[PDB]
Amino acid sequence: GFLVSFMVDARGGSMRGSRHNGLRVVIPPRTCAAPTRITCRLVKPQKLSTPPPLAEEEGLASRIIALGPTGAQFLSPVIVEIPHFASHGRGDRELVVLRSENGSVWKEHRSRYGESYLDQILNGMDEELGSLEELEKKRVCRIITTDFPLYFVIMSRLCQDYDIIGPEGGSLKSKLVPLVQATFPENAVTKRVKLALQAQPVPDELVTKLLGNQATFSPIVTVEPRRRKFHRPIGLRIPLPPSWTDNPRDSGEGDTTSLRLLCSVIGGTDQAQWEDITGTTKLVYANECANFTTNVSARFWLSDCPRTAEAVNFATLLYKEL
Ligand code: NA
Repeated sequence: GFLVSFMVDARGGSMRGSRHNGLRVVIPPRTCAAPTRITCRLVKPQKLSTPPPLAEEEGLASRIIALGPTGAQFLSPVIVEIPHFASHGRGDRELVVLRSENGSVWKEHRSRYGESYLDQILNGMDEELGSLEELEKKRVCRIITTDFPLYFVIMSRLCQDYDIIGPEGGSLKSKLVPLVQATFPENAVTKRVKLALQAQPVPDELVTKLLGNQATFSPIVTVEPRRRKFHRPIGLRIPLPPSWTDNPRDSGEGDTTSLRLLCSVIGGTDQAQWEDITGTTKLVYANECANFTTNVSARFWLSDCPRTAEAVNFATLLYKEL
């Protein structure tokens, strides 16, 4: 049953599984003080008596893996790479590492020192680890752990992050994209409520592949949940498309401007129906960002798009592939 099985000691070592399973276990120097037999196997979900429970839009995105010896404690983190088979990109849904100590309860896996610290974690090892970006394209998740639980598995779910804003007001920023901000004035909401400001970056390489040089784009910014009215106008700040930061084609105000503000109001997980709302609200430019207001939660999307009549068509082609 073992996809990987090898001896390692204080000097560390690694092993890949067959190209059909894509597992990789990397045990850095100094993590394993005594000689130990590192193994990994797949676990059929039928054999679990209590499989991970799943809400409506949650699913397992990888094989369940049992790393051996179970309960192995390491002196500093080790690395496991596992392919995933999620049917989506990084918009409304996220991938998370789950673990089960004995197969009965499933909880999110914690790592105190993650991707930022990879160079330290390798402890001078002569191996390469790909970047997040390369891992994303190859559809591989990297697990950083100081121990082997009975099971690990990757889960797809709706993004769980949120902040609470009340009638006193406040601001939200995004986890991933730093300049994306929303400002809620004093009576925007009547009571204390969960909100997210969800910024999805748009990679140049994908825009270039699908659209060439016909347009660039800002990140997509969604105020969640959608289908809510605000009682005061909420202030949004979105970073400009890269080609506008560099040199704007025009003043970017009123109606014929090639800087288009797109909006989608519909509900649904990774659903959008884009409308060009350029010059129905006023945009103010500063610190490489556009600033405008909305009375409704929605998706917003800026595009520097000279052929202005094609902006919605381009956004649609692009969004389907994000
Ligand atoms: Na995501």
